[PDB]
Amino acid sequence: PKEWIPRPPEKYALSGHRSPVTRVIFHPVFSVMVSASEDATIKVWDYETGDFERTLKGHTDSVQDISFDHSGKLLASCSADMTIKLWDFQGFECIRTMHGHDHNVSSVAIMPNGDHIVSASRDKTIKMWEVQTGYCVKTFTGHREWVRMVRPNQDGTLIASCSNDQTVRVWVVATKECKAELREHEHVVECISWAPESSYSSISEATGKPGPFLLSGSRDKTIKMWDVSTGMCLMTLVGHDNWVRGVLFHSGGKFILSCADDKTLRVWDYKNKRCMKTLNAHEHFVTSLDFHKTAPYVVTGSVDQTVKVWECR
Repeated sequence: PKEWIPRPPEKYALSGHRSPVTRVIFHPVFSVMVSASEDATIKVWDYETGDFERTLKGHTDSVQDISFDHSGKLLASCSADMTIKLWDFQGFECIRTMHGHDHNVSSVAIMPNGDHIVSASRDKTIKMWEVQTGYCVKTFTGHREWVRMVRPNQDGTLIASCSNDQTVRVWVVATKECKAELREHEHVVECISWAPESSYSSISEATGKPGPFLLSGSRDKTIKMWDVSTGMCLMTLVGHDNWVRGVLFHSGGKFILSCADDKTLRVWDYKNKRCMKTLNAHEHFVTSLDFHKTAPYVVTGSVDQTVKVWECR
């Protein structure tokens, strides 16, 4: 389970979206994954059987991001319609629509404890929302441009964000203080991902409580690994031929996976600071990926309007 990597050809290529797929995520428990699209819909699929299950309709523009709560009974989505929606993922109904952003909401995440949602917008702000009320309880200001992605760390004490202002910021959720401003990308930063604890010994081996550690992917075509405790870039992974769109760690901690506008899914052996495998994943940009925590599956989404399921071995 700590060594398996995606292998071509894809197990499934799933069609049905009428516009680019913007985001793909696995359910935390069920054999389903969820896609968001510029067609203003969210679709649910079984990644074991390839069966289409249902469409969640209600956004009036592009759905940009999606996030499950711990329980898997709530799904948050966000949209170019400038709203966040909370969905009952049992009854498949919109519970509430949250208003407050003044432009495109590019990113959403339900915080780990499940009591709050964090969002990031082209309006240059990050907002915190109460799940129960939909009330905006916090606005994090300081990015100089469009905030493209926001992600909490494992216990929800920190959020990381990235921006058209060419920076990654780390914020303390409780105080709103900016812990780190990471500036080494000289281009728009598209994506970020926190390192899991399973990676810490491998990151120690590669460099020779630690961290925490963060990945960023940029229009400069590189992935950077950061030590949030020192503000230092530990390594830069070179190999993508176009803008990096998604990054994450293998749940086993020993590999990084990424996807990009070069139509590839890549597996990085980061101890060797090298690209170990390139998959020709899609006929157009790969906008998004997810890695199942325990099952041998990766999912990708693309401008080619498909969701692909990759078996890992």
